[PDB]
Amino acid sequence: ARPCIPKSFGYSSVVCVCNATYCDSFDPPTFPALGTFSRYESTRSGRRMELSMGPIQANHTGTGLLLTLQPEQKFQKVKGFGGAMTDAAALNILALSPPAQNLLLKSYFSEEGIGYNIIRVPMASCDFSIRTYTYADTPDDFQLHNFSLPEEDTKLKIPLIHRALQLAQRPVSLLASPWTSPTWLKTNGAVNGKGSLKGQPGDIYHQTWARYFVKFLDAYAEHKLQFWAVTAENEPSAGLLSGYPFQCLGFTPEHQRDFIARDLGPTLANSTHHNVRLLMLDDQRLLLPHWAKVVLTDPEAAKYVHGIAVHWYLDFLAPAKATLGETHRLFPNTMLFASEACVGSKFWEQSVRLGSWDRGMQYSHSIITNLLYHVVGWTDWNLALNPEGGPNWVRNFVDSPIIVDITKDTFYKQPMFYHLGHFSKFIPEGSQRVGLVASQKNDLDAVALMHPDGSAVVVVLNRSSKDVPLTIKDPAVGFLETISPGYSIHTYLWHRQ
Amino acid sequence: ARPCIPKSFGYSSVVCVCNATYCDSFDPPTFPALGTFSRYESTRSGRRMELSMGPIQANHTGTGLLLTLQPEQKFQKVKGFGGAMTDAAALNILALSPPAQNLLLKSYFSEEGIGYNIIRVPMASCDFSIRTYTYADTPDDFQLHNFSLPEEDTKLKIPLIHRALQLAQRPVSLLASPWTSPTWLKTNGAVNGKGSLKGQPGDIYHQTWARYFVKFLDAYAEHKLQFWAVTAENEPSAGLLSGYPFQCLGFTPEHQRDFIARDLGPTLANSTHHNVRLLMLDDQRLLLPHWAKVVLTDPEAAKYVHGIAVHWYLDFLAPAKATLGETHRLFPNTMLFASEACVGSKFWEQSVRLGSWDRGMQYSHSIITNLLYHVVGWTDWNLALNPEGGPNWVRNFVDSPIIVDITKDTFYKQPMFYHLGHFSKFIPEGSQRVGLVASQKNDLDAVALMHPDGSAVVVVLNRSSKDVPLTIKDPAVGFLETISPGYSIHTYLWHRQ
Ligand SMILES: [C][C]1[C]C([C])=C2[C]([C][C][C][C]C3=[C]N([C][C]4[C]([O])[C]([O])[C]([O])[C]5O[C]45)N=N3)C3=C([C])[C]=C([C])N3[B](F)(F)N12
Ligand SMILES: *[C@@H]1O[C@H](CO)[C@@H](O[C@@H]2O[C@H](CO)[C@@H](O)[C@H](O)[C@H]2NC(C)=O)[C@H](O)[C@H]1NC(C)=O
Ligand SMILES: *[C@@H]1O[C@H](CO)[C@@H](O[C@@H]2O[C@H](CO)[C@@H](O)[C@H](O)[C@H]2NC(C)=O)[C@H](O)[C@H]1NC(C)=O
Ligand SMILES: *[C@@H]1[C@H](O)[C@@H](O)[C@H](O)[C@@H](CO)[C@H]1NC(=O)CCCC
Ligand SMILES: *[C@@H]1[C@H](O)[C@@H](O)[C@H](O)[C@@H](CO)[C@H]1NC(=O)CCCC
Ligand SMILES: *[C@@H]1O[C@H](CO)[C@@H](O)[C@H](O)[C@H]1NC(C)=O
Ligand SMILES: *[C@@H]1O[C@H](CO)[C@@H](O)[C@H](O)[C@H]1NC(C)=O
Repeated sequence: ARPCIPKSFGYSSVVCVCNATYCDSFDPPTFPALGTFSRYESTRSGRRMELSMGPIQANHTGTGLLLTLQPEQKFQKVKGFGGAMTDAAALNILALSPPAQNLLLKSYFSEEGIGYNIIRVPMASCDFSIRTYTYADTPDDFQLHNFSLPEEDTKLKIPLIHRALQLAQRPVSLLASPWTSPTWLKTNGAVNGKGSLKGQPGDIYHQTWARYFVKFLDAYAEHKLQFWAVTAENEPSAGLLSGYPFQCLGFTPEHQRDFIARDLGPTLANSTHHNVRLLMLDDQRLLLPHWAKVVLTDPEAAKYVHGIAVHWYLDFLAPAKATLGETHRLFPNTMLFASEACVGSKFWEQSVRLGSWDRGMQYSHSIITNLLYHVVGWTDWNLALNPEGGPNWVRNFVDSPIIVDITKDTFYKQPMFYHLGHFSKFIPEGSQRVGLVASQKNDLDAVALMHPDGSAVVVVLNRSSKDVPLTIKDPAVGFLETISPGYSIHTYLWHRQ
Repeated sequence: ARPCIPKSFGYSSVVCVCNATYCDSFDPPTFPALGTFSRYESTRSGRRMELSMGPIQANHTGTGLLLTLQPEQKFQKVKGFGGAMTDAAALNILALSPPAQNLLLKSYFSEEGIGYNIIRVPMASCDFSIRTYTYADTPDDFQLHNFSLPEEDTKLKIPLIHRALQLAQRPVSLLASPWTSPTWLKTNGAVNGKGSLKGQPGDIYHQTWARYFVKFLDAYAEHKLQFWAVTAENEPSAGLLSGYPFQCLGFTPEHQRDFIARDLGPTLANSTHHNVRLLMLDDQRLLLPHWAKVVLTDPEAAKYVHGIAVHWYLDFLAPAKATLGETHRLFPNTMLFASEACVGSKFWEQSVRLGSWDRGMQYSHSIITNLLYHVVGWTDWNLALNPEGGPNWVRNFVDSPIIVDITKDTFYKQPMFYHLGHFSKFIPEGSQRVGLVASQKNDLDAVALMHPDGSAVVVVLNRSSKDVPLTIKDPAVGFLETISPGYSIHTYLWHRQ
């Protein structure tokens, strides 16, 4: 292993400094002997996913908090964890020297990093781009004869995706989402602002737009990349808003329902890409459960929809139970998947806060809340940004788990990187959430899952200043006696046989 | 009566221009015989609370939407409507020549204007102040011997409140709310940031803070002003947030519960001000019903709490039914009151948009939703701001129904002014919300109330671009045939006998 090189920028915790010749890394994965548990610990005080091991005790006495595993209480199976290969992310990564590029990609995708198995790929330009382009900017090209991938795909995004997949030992799933259509398909004739597809579902505008999805998948397939899933549109509610500042395409839930039923569903189903999954919504969870009811109560739409994609924006969240919980209850066979998460700032906070433990705790709290309300996966936004939180053509700067300083050939791994890692590294695809009950009221956030091989994983987050003595009971093996320190996150792993 | 002098600033509608010698005004109220209705109309196209009359007829000629009054279905009684006399509002008003000041105060408080009967008064400084002060900044003065009102109170706020009350045809209710305590009572020793009262409820810090409320009410009573109500703290959740940029004081719901039970309740009850009502929360409705459950399930706190004050800023995240509706169901004898609203505070909102019809529709849509979910009153924020949305010492610039241009001795009455007026002018204190049944699904927002004298008032908001043919039925009078134009608000009034 190689430890964190810590640096303070004057906030609550440190970043880990990486360059062309040095980055913090794990030893290859090891399983703890039966009768023992593994612990990975990160702290505000500066510990970064440090490994320790302890015994599983046969007996326990005391008045202390007990968390009891309920392994027969089975919930959702996990698809995975990752982030977005935006134009901004790819530009920042490829501005580093080649050896630094490889250490950044290994940090995310290697078993000696945090084992990401999802990459979200924008279909052409978004706000995290340095220009507005689509794949078909020739006006009224209904046959899409002038459809092509620009350099942002062929020189930045595609080569980094190939390199990520080569570094990963876990199979990686690609997810594609469009922000805007060509402007000649839109009522307002602009990439941004209030505007939807022209005409009505079933018509030439809607069929052309569905064919654009197939052309995108064809072009990526020519580059030997296959997609797990596409979303119907990034944030369809955005294109309903007057003055929306960047790339968008407005759909009401009724418009999305009818576009899926008449155009996108049939076009994908009749293509060579029929095995690609379709996710609906791809938007703020405040729109649930109404959006799900409108789309999935229509059997002609529902038969094409594999899942519901939700967004997380720290500053503006609807309650999980009324949104995620009620949607699962109405549509239990339609998976919920978190397709975009990032920390934006208030008028009083900077876009990037180097070493913010608070922003780390917000990611991990969010991930736990999502896993407790049926969500099968979690996708960060930009894989990397510069210290301004860019580039971004509308200056919609936000934070990222990895901040690249091109002038120093350096990148900084934020607390958010490690908070995400406590899940992504230790919860492989096919893991199933199981029950975990507290003996008493407590300030901790915790979630338990079982790996495909039947082994246990528990993540415990302490967002309080106080150390909390804790016992985890697993009826199969016994008691894990531990302490959750104030401002810490732990992952516990143990064999059950 | 004097009509609106319209001026466009390139937004969706016009402002009404007022100066030292001219402001748009109403004639005294004059209401017609049984069988006649009054209609006040405002439109994006530029009509401003224009009066027309027509017949309520025995025969029904409409074949569209019917709204039927159900006067036997009775809900909440109304406390009233108004806005906040902040330092910023008082500075802006007093920058006008005295004749212009009088036309502005008459616009809000006179029967020649929109009949405000509520003024919210900050207890010392907030963001809408040009400096940081409290009433007791001399440290370790636990008996508050050095408590005093500065010129902001004695020169600006108090004289303007006297003049408002002189001009009002209705009794005006004053509501007080503190942002911060003296910093020597706080854990962080700062006017802002993450910080609460030192120590624990019942101790010297908490007793001093409760005594500060009595000292404030004593000081205003010496100036012959008496309060209807106080809130336990403005936005108590703000003082729980690291780096909160302006005046705040953090309380968890448990801290608010124990402060009310041990200190504020008993201190107010043992004073000459025992008749002043105490409102809890004074914060976003997303905190309901949880905050209400924590405070009101403790009888020692609940016996001092008259009501729950709500702010509008996270309404889009929190459906009324899940927050206001559920709180009413759990605590049906504890009134809900809307104590703060404004547009221009979100990062996607330009601070001031002179003539914004959208911002007008936001006010009226909020007031209707509130009234349909048991809310008894609705209080705007700053009564007046400058064209930048200030002054504000942290540059938290926002919009206001009246914008003062002091360099031209001019003020502008925004669509928000008229949207608020469609309620404030025509729903006096003690009005009762009654049933209004829609015959079919429609795009209108509507609410019916009955005046203390038994006469009817119905407000109809059309946020759609399409004219809606409408019939209103009063079982005791007959059928009102009308049209709700696209982007209009109407108030209908009629005698029932
Ligand atoms: C750069 C930043 C980043 C960003 C996301 C924005 C935006 C977009 C802000 C969206 C605000 C918002 C409001 N809502 C709730 C709202 C909901 O109440 C509706 O019923 C739904 O149909 C729809 O979901 C929308 N969701 N998001 C923006 C608008 C709309 C205008 C401006 C100027 N900007 B901006 F400031 F430029 N800007
Ligand atoms: C890249 O980072 C590494 C680790 O911080 C730097 O290596 C350290 O350099 C200092 C000063 O030369 C030595 O005292 C340390 O012993 C080195 N540590 C290790 C573990 O090798 C390296 O210098 C950095 N590269 C650049 C170009 O700045
Ligand atoms: C205050 O506003 C009023 C109304 O807009 C202005 O009055 C107008 O003045 C012009 C000449 O300057 C007259 O021809 C109009 O007939 C006036 N209208 C009315 C209804 O009287 C007035 O000038 C403004 N005051 C200042 C100083 O500009
Ligand atoms: C998600 C958007 O799709 C992406 O384009 C933005 O860069 C990012 C930050 O603004 C995300 N936005 C949101 O989640 C919405 C913000 C709340 C209004
Ligand atoms: C209400 C506050 O009490 C007042 O001080 C602010 O000026 C006003 C506008 O910012 C309101 N607060 C907020 O908007 C808080 C942010 C919403 C969660
Ligand atoms: C479309 O593509 C064809 C074939 O490459 C090319 O000849 C034509 O000029 C293009 N038209 C444009 C870019 O307008
Ligand atoms: C506070 O008031 C007392 C009299 O009650 C006075 O003696 C003292 O000097 C005052 N302190 C300040 C700083 O004004």
